[PDB]
Amino acid sequence: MNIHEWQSKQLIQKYGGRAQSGEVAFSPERSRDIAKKLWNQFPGCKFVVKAQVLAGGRGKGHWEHGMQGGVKLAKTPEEVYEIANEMIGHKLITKQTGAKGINCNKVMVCGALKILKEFYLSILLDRAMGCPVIIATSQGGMGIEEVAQKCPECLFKVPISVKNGPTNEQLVKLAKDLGLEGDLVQDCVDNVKALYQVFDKCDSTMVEINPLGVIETPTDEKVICCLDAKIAFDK
Amino acid sequence: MNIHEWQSKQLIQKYGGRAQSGEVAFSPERSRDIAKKLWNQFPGCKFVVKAQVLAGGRGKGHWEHGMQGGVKLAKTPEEVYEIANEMIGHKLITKQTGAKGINCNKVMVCGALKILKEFYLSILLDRAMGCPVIIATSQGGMGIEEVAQKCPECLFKVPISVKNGPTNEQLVKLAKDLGLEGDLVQDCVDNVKALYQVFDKCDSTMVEINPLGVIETPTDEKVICCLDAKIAFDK
Ligand SMILES: Nc1ncnc2c1ncn2[C@@H]1O[C@H](COP(=O)(O)OP(=O)(O)O)[C@@H](O)[C@H]1O
Ligand SMILES: Nc1ncnc2c1ncn2[C@@H]1O[C@H](COP(=O)(O)OP(=O)(O)O)[C@@H](O)[C@H]1O
Ligand SMILES: [Cl-]
Ligand SMILES: [Mg+2]
Ligand SMILES: [Mg+2]
Ligand SMILES: [Mg+2]
Repeated sequence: MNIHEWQSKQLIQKYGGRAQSGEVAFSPERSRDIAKKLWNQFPGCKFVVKAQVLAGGRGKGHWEHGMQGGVKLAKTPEEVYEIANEMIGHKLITKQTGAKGINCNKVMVCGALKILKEFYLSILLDRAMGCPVIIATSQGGMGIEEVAQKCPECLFKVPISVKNGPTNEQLVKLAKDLGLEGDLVQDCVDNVKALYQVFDKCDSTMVEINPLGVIETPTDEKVICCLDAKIAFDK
Repeated sequence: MNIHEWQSKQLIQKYGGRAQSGEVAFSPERSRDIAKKLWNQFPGCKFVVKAQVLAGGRGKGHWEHGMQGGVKLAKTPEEVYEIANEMIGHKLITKQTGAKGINCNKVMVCGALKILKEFYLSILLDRAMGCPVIIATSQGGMGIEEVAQKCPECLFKVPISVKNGPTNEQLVKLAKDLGLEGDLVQDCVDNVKALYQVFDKCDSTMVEINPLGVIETPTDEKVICCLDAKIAFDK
């Protein structure tokens, strides 16, 4: 099974990772109120409304009633209301769902972020190798399998000691292989450590961050942040 | 009498003005919770903790026990806790208070903003003219009275028709006299209109925005925002 994005991000935050969990809403009225209250802190900010469904490919999916996209930018709380009203109580159709679509009864309302870089990072049990592995790449061709077949050099696989877990040396090297320098190296190290603790201590079969981002804070500091999150379990 | 900053800013927002009302906290532990929850929306952002006291000169004031400043930057929720712990339940000393200081039992927790320009703008009851007047300047010499005496030409005065309120022509010119262009012109017009409706509909004796700011949103859009606010009434 999988848990929803906002819950996965909350779990990551509990273990010390930086992730935009936003706030969940079960009505367009609530979504509007969330956005309106956020304008008390960052007046004029834009918003993103993300359908919370147990399926991927939301950004490029489309709703049964016509609207395009499960991840949509909004300029105002009223636009947040309108967008959320087309998601909540309706059926989203993506690549992963097929024509059958998937029901949505809730969204995440978050602030729109300035994104400088997007990475893919996942942690799973690699049966072939017999150990957990951290997989990551800086390519933006979406499909992780697509990049793997068109550019094997683009994918970094880090085998993890089943017993001791990741070592600082492994994570520092991965951070530099992804092109990070300066404070972002240790920032990425700390975030991947948190992600591995989620994977390990929560008995997950996969922790997948697509994308793991370099973002700018409202005062332009560059930090690592999970922009999407999917955590799977065996039940 | 006067009301607190956050109450004045909430009033401005009710009438359509853009103002950072933040969120008020009546205890240090609540101040921490507010900052921590804000990292769900703008992960990595810095914070500002503003003592809510009925006195000016907070920025340069100092607390009875040593801490400097009634408006303080903080990097983390725990720093917000530490700062709020020295403000809530303690005595702040500013120019306006004298050595007797003033008690503080609550703070505003705000997101740290990127501030590009700071203006002064006030709306007063002018008895010599028998009508309200808007006074504004782009100078940063703190003392409005100081700037007024050393550079009267730096101050722009706009008499207001009580029957019609500020006109688009008056406000467009004021916005350009303050150095604004592009979308900020209309932005400033709409905000000053709201400020006048506050002044008029709430029967205020003074609405003073020091500073009225040009800020950047988290995605770098330039918008007008009230960064401080003082609204006076007669008992
Ligand atoms: N807060 C945000 N601000 C701006 N863009 C965002 C934000 N969160 C996500 N995005 C963008 O939206 C895209 C799609 O969202 P995502 O969470 O990856 O869902 P999915 O994989 O189902 O399409 C991301 O690849 C990212 O580029
Ligand atoms: N959210 C914020 N981020 C950064 N600077 C801020 C923020 N809010 C206010 N400031 C700055 O703090 C200074 C002092 O705050 P202010 O509200 O004017 O208090 P006071 O005038 O009573 O000292 C202002 O000149 C303004 O530029
Ligand atoms: Cl963190
Ligand atoms: Mg994704
Ligand atoms: Mg001030
Ligand atoms: Mg910026």
